[PDB]
Amino acid sequence: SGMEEWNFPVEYDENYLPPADSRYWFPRRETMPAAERDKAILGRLQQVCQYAWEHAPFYRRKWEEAGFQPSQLKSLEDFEARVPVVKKTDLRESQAAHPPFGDYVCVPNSEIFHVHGTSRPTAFGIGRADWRAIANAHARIMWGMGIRPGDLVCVAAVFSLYMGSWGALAGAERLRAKAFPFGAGAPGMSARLVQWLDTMKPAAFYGTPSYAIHLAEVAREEKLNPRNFGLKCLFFSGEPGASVPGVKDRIEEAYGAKVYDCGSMAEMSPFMNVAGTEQSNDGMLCWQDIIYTEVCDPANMRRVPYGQRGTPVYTHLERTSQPMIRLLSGDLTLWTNDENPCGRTYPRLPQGIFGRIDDMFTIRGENIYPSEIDAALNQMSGYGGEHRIVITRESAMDELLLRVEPSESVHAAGAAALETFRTEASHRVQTVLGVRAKVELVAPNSIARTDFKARRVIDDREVFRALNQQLQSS
Amino acid sequence: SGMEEWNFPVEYDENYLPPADSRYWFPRRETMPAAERDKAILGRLQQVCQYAWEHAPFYRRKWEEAGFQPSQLKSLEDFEARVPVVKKTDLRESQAAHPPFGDYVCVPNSEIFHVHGTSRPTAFGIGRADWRAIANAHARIMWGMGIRPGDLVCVAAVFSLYMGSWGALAGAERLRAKAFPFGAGAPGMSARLVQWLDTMKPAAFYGTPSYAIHLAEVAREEKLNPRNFGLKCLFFSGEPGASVPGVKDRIEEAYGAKVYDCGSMAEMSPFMNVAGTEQSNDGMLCWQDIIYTEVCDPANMRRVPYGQRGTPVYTHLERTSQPMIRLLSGDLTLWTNDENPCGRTYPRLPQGIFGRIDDMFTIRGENIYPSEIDAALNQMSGYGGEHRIVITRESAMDELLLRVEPSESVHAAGAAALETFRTEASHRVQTVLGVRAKVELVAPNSIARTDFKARRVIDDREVFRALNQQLQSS
Ligand SMILES: C[C@H](CO)C(=O)OP(=O)(O)OC[C@H]1O[C@@H](n2cnc3c(N)ncnc32)[C@H](O)[C@@H]1O
Ligand SMILES: C[C@H](CO)C(=O)OP(=O)(O)OC[C@H]1O[C@@H](n2cnc3c(N)ncnc32)[C@H](O)[C@@H]1O
Repeated sequence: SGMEEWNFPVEYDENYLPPADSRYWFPRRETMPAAERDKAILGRLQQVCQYAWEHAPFYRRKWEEAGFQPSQLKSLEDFEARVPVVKKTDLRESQAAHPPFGDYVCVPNSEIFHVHGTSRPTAFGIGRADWRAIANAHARIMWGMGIRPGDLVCVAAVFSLYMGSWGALAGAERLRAKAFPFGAGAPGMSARLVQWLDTMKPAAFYGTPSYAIHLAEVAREEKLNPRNFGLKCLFFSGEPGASVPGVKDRIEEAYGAKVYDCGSMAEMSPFMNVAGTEQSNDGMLCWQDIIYTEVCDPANMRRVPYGQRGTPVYTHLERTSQPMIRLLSGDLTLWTNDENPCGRTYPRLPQGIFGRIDDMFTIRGENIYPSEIDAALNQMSGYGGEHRIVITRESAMDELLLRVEPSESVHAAGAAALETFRTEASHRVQTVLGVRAKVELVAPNSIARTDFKARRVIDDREVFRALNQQLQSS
Repeated sequence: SGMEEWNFPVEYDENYLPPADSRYWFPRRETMPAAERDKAILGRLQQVCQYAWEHAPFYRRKWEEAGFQPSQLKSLEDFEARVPVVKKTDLRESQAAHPPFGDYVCVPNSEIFHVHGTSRPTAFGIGRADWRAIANAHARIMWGMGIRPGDLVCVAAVFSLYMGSWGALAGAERLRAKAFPFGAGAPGMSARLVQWLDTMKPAAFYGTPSYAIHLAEVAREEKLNPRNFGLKCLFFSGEPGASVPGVKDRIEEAYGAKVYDCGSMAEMSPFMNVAGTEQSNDGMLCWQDIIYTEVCDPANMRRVPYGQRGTPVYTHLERTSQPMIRLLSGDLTLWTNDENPCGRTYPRLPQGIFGRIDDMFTIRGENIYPSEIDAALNQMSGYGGEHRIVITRESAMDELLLRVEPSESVHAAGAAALETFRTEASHRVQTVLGVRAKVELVAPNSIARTDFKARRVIDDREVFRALNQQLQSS
């Protein structure tokens, strides 16, 4: 194959740095013919399934129930058809029956290096060897974004149970960058961060796309210009935004830098297994030799053709602790397999990930993802940076209820200017979605901003009714 | 000497674990005759000063101004008398004139691994080799506290600029413990943590003594018992408390576990260079072969005899990046050199560190440290867990003004029970300090608790005057 450090269990050279003039961390693995890589992925898939059969009673039980044993894996077609998908709910029941890490932990208790989790929540018991496999995978993908040794990398997401921050830090450390783990979550942190960014001038920033927006507003309140933070790029995970039309454009303009999308799931660390590159900068590439991504039809858990939408199903190829085999994300995306500008021979998610299928709501037979609303509003000059979607899942909705902020300049322009914006926002959303949208304007900067994941949907029946009645009155 | 891995620059075996039956991580370095260790410390002090002279223009300039060159270091007496102390203000001016890390960074920019700091603030540019020297030093000292490989260690302090959390995590990682970096700082974190502690049952907890108190109150609100978190110990740094009479007793009782004191300064990472051990569990030992501690008279920066009070002055023996040579802490302590129950041949701070000399205030010619008030109040059954000291530095104070919380049970007992507590608190503080104390009772749980460092002194002239006038009225 010629694939660099290709073995299971994996064991990377910690002293390797690619040549300064190379675009790729691993030229072979990253640019080899996709058919040659798929044969090796298949080979690895067999090694992993044999490993899980031996060390995980969770997989042994689940696979026996679905009529599967690792020997029946003779092709990628066998994998999608015979191997049952793992659900997040299955991980919970396993952890409840086999505490604290479940019957899929595999490694002995003595090998566990870090404890993290979700916030029923699940605990991540990550082995020392996997932490190294995560750090190496992430340094490689960060190198792909043009991040280099000696670059100051600001990691600005909460350092707690959440894998995002730890994952970007482990990659910064392995890349021999100057890791700056400022973190997030505490009051007063954002006002302090903009001063640190102004002084330190980092080459790269990590966090959520929502935090990058809130931070530019904080920089402005603090009379600092975020274009003067010396940023070459910002790379995000945790929610949609980095591949959202007007959202990506707003962040790139605010910072005078490039935005990269990355991130699958915390259970799927190394989660940068889906990530854009410096040249293939729109959307994300599926780094197949790190984690095997399948975009599947939710009705049968089989791959959809390229050019079609489905749900990502993920498999670890380089993990011995809590390995995930066909973990169902429950998210929606579109994948293609056209030539990539960076020359990496990987499938692509050209529009990133639209959102979680469960987050979608229906209004008059029309299916709507919150990211579609965020996209339409961010492409408007008068939009103030925040909104809330007010829905009900208890009864059918005839119209979409939006609470939207106008900009401070639209507000300063007076009552007619505010009304013009409100009617224009209503029309634009109606044109994009093909559904009636009622817009209530709220005062600039009244809606809560976040340094984590934005929760713009208010699914409360009482709140929905109160707003519809209030909008019907005015 | 026989001192384990004794070289400069230091380079520890990452695979070494002491035998399961050993009390000491490094038996020689930890238990050798103090006179034999002091000759080696002197030798190392020369290596460090030669290193700083060569690589730091900050030290070259400072030492030339004080009439010192490394060749004049012929004894420990020469070190205290000839070497000028470094002040935190000197570090600031150096960072302003030579941004971002100052003219004491020493290592090339390319060697910087992590960026942290204070919150003018100073930036810490820590090299890869020093991060390893910190992790090894901390695993060694944590082993001394009885913490072992495979033990679940909850690191519950903010992961941001602050060195405390990162330092305890690096030690947990190197000790091959199950590092659980939950962190702190965000709203809702404490309510979630008590559930994680109840489920996971960790062997050890790290944070501030103030956070441990607040967390037991949160565990109780959440109808959980903190004695059932399976804790064998809690180890703290960042402020006094872990060697404070009634404070140490309250935490040990609340959790049914042992409390260990550790911590010098963030500039002095590995900051566990002052730490108690499982057997010498009261106060802290000065781990002299990691960092050279001198308890000095502030009037001349020369060592005080054992049995006397002074200010800790610290020197790195195993750091190449931002090495601190005779950094003045500005804190107050007492040191002794009697036999230790663990058998470690190190000097001791039997009462830990009293506080920062600048935090001290005077009332009618009597010098008072806030930790003395905290000690007197915590030794009272009716005390509710929080208080504020209200002072003025602009004018002379005749009496001490205290805002004290009674317990919920003292409050439920009625007006006479509240009055009895208020007068008893006033008397007790008067007896301990030998000064008049005015006590104003505030409602239970009204005073802000913290997951960081407690700021109990309100030094505002308007607030002081408003309280004295209000107390004079009632
Ligand atoms: C640690 C990991 C990466 O931060 C993480 O966020 O895991 P978590 O369990 O907290 O959330 C995973 C979900 O978050 C969403 N997400 C995550 N990154 C994206 C994205 N780049 N585009 C769009 N949606 C995304 C998506 O719905 C994922 O299934
Ligand atoms: C990272 C490091 C250790 O957490 C730290 O706290 O550094 P920082 O600059 O934030 O504060 C240092 C000061 O905090 C105090 N402190 C610190 N640990 C103690 C203690 N165990 N007993 C009493 N007072 C202490 C003392 O005044 C120190 O000079």
